[PDB]
Amino acid sequence: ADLGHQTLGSNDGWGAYSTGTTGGSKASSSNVYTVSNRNQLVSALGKETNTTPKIIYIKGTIDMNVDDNLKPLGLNDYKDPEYDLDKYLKAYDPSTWGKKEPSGTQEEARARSQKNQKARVMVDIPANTTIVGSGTNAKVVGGNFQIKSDNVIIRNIEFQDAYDYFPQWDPTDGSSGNWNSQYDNITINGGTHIWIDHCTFNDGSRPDSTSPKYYGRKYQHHDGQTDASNGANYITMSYNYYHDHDKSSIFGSSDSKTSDDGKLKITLHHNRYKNIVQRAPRVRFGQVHVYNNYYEGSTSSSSYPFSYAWGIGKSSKIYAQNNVIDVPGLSAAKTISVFSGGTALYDSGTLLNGTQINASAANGLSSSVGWTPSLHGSIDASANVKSNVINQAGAGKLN
Ligand SMILES: [Ca+2]
Repeated sequence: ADLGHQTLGSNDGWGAYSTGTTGGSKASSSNVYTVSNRNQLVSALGKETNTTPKIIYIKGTIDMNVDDNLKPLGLNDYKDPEYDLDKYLKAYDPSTWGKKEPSGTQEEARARSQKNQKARVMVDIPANTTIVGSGTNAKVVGGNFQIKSDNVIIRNIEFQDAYDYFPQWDPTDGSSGNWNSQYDNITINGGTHIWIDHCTFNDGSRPDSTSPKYYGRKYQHHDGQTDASNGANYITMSYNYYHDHDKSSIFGSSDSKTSDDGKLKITLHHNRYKNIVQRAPRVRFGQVHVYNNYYEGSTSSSSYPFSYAWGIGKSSKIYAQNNVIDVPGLSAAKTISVFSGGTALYDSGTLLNGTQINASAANGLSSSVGWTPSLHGSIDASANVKSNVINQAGAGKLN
């Protein structure tokens, strides 16, 4: 079977549960498309009711910030006539506005501006769909694929720079507030039976180091790479290359979303994380199997310094096996970050800078996450992870 007709193996992670992930492998010849621009992609996907098995091949670079004539769109094209960053900054300055959500004219103008961009860059993927990169250079630039459906396969594509021109100021976010942006490369919002494999995710030609600071906080134009929220379940993410980005993957969006308990069953294996700051992943509630992943970075990088790998959030149940972390000078405890409600973590075979460590025990956590993985392929010895992952992870390694 060619790349477009391949399906997820019957034991390959949580994605293989029940009906498994076959994407659009059963598509008839008339539902097999090759797309090379935004117009073709949107037409091939159709609406949310287009559940007919379909295979979409991406050829070349697809820029999502383009109009209907495929001409580039910049900040001014999306900007509401009444929006002005200078006026917005003056209006919501914490010294005069205080710590409360922005409201009024400038925030309304900012929100309208953001909705203009959202209409072009966010695309919903319908059920029973396989989207694969043709050849070695398939790319999606600026777009945010949203998956709310069942049975979707995304492979061999490089996703770059899901950039938000109008970040929202949120003074109540954290201790000193933060600027929040809306687009990920891939957003799994209630989606089920998904396989993301051999993809590459990065911030393209607009790294966060080029962003200014307003109110003492970075003016962040990016959000996540592969995030999962609102009951997403039965997902396998394998052989992906995540690099040069801040917040990579958040599974479970809120401590109050107790409906996520029993869901967010995600398997992450053979992924490469290079120069990723945090959230790799940051989990709430889910039974997440993390194995054979390779993490590399530096705490003194000038662009994307390592902060932590695994985020232990409320009721998270990370089961980690044979993962390798290469961050010179890092202490064993700082491989992870423990958040509100995070009490347990099971990790075995963890290597930090070639040394066997126990991340859970270094943070005084419980090792009882209460479950044991049932769906997984062969687990590589920790000593072989770095080579296997560097050589095989990312887009352009298959075709
Ligand atoms: Ca997100």
